[PDB]
Amino acid sequence: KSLILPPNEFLDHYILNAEFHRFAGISKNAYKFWKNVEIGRYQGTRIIFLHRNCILEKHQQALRQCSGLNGFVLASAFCSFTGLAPSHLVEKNNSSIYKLLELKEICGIKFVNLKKFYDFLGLNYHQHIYIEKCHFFSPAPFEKRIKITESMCVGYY
Repeated sequence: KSLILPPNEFLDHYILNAEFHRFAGISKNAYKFWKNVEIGRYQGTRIIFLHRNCILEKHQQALRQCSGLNGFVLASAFCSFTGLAPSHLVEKNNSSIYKLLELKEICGIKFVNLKKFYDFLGLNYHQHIYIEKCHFFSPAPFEKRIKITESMCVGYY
């Protein structure tokens, strides 16, 4: 009913409230007064997502014009989850990581396609990945983790 979304969980079943209430013509907080309401958020932020099932029939039209979010997560959550520095997701900074990632904005909210990144890494969607400069900690004799950039590595636990 009011869930915290784990940061590695895709927003398939959700729409962004900031966008939906504009299409619907309703108030930003109208969802607080529906009776059966399922919402989600990521721990670090208060951006509200509505579960598609709880949308009213009075509003199914506005639902259908909402952006899809299959495989996506909030970009801030992606950086929280992976430990990647949020600067990398700013195009201006010319990050090699930025270029490996499918990004997207809705109402000025930035999303990352975590599902495609997992596929690129060849990992299963339930693994906790981290992204790190290979230089930072490599005790082993050579680097044994997935290396995706001149300087960046990926590990998991």
